[PDB]
Amino acid sequence: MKYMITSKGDEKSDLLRLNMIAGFGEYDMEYDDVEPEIVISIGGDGTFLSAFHQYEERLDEIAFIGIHTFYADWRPAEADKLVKLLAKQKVSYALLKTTVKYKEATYLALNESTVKSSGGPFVVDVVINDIHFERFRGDGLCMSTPSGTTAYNKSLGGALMHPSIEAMQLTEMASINNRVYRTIGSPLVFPKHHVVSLQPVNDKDFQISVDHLSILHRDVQEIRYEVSAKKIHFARFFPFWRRVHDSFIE
Amino acid sequence: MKYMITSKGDEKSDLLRLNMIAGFGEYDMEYDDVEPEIVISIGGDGTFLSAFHQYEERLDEIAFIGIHTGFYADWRPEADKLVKLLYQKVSYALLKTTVKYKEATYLALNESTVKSSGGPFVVDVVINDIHFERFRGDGLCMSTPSGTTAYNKSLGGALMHPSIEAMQLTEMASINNRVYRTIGSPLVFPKHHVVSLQPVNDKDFQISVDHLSILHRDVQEIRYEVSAKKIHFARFRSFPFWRRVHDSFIE
Amino acid sequence: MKYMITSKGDEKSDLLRLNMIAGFGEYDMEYDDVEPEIVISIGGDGTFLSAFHQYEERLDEIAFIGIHTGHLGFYADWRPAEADKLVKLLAKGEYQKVSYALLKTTVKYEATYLALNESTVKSPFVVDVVINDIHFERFRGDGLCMSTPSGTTAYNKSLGGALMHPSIEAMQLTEMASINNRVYRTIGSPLVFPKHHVVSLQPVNDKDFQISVDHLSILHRDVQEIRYEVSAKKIHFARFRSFPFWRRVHDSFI
Amino acid sequence: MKYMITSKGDEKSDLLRLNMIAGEYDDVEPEIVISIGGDGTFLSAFHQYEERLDEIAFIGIHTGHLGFYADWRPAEADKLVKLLAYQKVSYALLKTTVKYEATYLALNESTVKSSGGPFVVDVVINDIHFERFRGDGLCMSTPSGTTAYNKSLGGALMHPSIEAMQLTEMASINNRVYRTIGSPLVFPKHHVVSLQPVNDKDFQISVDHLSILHRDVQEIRYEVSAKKIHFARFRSFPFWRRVHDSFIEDLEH
Repeated sequence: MKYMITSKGDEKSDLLRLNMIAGFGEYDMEYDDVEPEIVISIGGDGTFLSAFHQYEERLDEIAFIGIHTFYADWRPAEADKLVKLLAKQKVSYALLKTTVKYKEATYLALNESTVKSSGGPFVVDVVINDIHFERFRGDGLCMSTPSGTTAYNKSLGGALMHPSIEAMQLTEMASINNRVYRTIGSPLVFPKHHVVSLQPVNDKDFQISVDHLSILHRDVQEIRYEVSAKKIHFARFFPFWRRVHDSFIE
Repeated sequence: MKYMITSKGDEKSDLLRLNMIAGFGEYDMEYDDVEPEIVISIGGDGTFLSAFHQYEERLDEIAFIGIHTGFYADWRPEADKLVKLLYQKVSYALLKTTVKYKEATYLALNESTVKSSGGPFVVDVVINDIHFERFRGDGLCMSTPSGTTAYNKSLGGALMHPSIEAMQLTEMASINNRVYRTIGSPLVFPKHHVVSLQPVNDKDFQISVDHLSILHRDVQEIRYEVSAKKIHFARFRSFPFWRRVHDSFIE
Repeated sequence: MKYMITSKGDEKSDLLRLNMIAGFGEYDMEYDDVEPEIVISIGGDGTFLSAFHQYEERLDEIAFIGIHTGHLGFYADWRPAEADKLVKLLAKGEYQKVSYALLKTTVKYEATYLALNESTVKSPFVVDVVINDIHFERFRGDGLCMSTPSGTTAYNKSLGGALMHPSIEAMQLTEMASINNRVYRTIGSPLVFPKHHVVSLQPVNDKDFQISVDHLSILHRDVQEIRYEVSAKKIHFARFRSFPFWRRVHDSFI
Repeated sequence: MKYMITSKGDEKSDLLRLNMIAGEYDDVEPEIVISIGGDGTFLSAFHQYEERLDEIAFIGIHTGHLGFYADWRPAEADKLVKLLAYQKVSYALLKTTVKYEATYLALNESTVKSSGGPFVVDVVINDIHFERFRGDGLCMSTPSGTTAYNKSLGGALMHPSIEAMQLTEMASINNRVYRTIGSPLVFPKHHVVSLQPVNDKDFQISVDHLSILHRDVQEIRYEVSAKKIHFARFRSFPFWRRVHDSFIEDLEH
């Protein structure tokens, strides 16, 4: 192997990183931060996203694994058998591309991307595959990956989607939905190659969040959403619906 | 080629049909009520659903086309050169419903729903043989992707582009108190996932498949999964789904 | 005063009924199921609804009391283990009357119904919704539900309605699965109406409707109009304590 | 009578303002306050005259799409100049107290959000804990405010003659840790809803168009105000028609 480990950086988390590196030392396993084929996240789903956002350019040859103190398969007490089996089953999840135009900037998301007004009222035209769909006025829009559907998407009333489905899901944040600004209400699930284009009507300043990161963009001409060609790969040793059950039902 | 046309039965639908067959008489095409290669539906989505359910056993070599006189009917009463046009075949996913007691199976193009016969509806929802929730409410709805714009939408479900191979489960008026608790959210499942509804007290259920509703007694299990079978559409032009949605709900 | 007791019919309730009757015998209390001044329901919110509907025509001359074994519900303040002191308190005639608003449903062909929780209408279901004689929306869907305030905690809640403090005099209209498209544009939101507002449902094509009033659902043929309004009549509760509606909400749902 | 006119400040409103004046002007003690523009303009005039709400009747003209406080069309300004030379209708208001004490009056609503990071609050009704809420925030609306942000959040529309307040959730988290009622809640007069911090004590508190950051808050208290707002009414335009015209269709315009 070539591998590496990220850690949340607290008390318990650093030790497992040291133990596992020491555990991998007994095997044909080489540590490297530059070209890992295996990335191990130790901490939480919040920790996993930083590991993902660190290796956006090597999503093509990396399988990720999470250790939890929805992306973490193992518990800390199972780390040692993880090292051995890992010394000895890849599944891919879809990702979301966000393009902002002003030189265009592009972002990749594992959970979602959201758009709000800079401070005034948020009003944009929603254009799907070059055809106008609605003129939205409200708090904002949230575009989610399938894996992201259990997060903010869920709070906005979106559908929970099995992460094997290649799609992106759009949810409204507080639409006014009156006869001037008539909107669909329902979440919309898009297949690959569909482009959702957000076009401003008056104000051009927007707070755009991509996973944890929120950035103010000035003088936006367009925000474009589509399912990415890139995918994230997990090393698997996965009952999505039971995890849903354990997290929400109880 | 061998074909047939259905009509809702009002004035214009029956009239436009004969206009179409007479036009089909000018070409190498044979009318045939038992073994069509092409089925033309004249009326509305309800008429379309009936046409689909009339030919459920020959879905693999039928291309469907719908004309609407007032989401499945792309064509307007442009009909005659459509005859002249009569090209690519397009496929939509379908929903398999199996009820166990001799088990019965049904195919849906829009959705299947389950309600109690009378009184409280309570069911255990088992996903891939693992218990997920105990649902209490009015009922549950399992929708195809093309069915997502129909009853599913009114229940708060997501609208899905119909090329996505999935099924979507929505709740009807869930009761959410101190020890009935459900996910609330709509759930979208891929192929090969099986959702099993298993009775808790009552065993009689009103089961909906598209426009048909049937009472079943002594139900052991209701099983939902995406069907291996698909329905094929005859497509001639650009009519995109999202514009159809905009046309139906936004305008 | 004159009183009566209904029982859900299980042995524990019938026995509690017999003991209370004997307990009222030590006081100036007369049992009478025909002209009671006090109606005591033993069982559940369902038992209470039947007690309510048994005496709809004497609501101005009754104070109601509910006794429930475990989960109190929203209409029962008393647990059976407190029956003794309730006999004592009720015999003395402390208590104060608190009133809840009710819902009048009028069906025209004309029949009228009183609801304590809600009335619903079902069929294809298509109706014109007319508020205070002005057209408001043309609805297509599964049906409509109009609830009282005390009814907001039941079916109304399951349809997305707001929970309302039962001291507020209103009725609330919720949609059941509106299609809400360009042919049938509807408000979506629950609507809360004061007294003297009239909501009229007028058919457009089919004229037969399944109409529910609390439990009871009746098939009405050839309906010309369904009218909803806050009733002039109220249901009165005999209350001995400060009735904490939000704590019951918490205990039933949280 | 003593009067004055506010304007949104654009072309048509400023001119219509000057034009109506041509048709005693007094900025300090008006008996009639006229708002020209939109509901946002109406809100500014209301908050401009909070200390004389008992001796003012408000009236609004809408310069664009129909509003809920600005009922009058610009083409009627003249029938209004003639009309004004009427009776009062009063709507309930919402009192917000922030304790660390600052108090606010709202005509539409007050919302509470976290400044940054997770919004978690204990919700206390009439001195008794009711729920622990986690989400984006909470909104408490007046009756007339139910047609504004409240509606977008799934709240009920309430006829504004009902004396109440309505609490809605903004993007609630409902999992194994945090369970909330979900449903909107409508409270009568004299009920107090207290939002109490759990960890963070910094909150974005909005009152109508104003949004305010408070550091180290101890408590946010909501109750229906004893104060009322009075609209000068000359003709029949019912609330449900305003609702219909704004959200359903407006066939005649």
